[PDB]
Amino acid sequence: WRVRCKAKGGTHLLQGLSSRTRLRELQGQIAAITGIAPGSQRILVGYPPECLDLSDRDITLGDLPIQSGDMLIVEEDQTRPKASPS
Repeated sequence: WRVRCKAKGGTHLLQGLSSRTRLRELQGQIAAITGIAPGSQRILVGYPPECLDLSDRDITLGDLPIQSGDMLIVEEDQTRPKASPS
């Protein structure tokens, strides 16, 4: 799943994502790609999102509205554990 992460600086193409990729794997890659900590980003999709609360950690993309090449709007709330430039 070559998912289109809409974030700061523009789109970011996240490969490696399988259908059964968990929350901590997904938002974990996002924290490495666009640098947005899992608490500063929310899972919003291109089609009208219901502002879904990810109330788990092992929860997969098959349960979540992540699709193959979908527009995931990764926001930046700014306030995140900033102690490193990388």
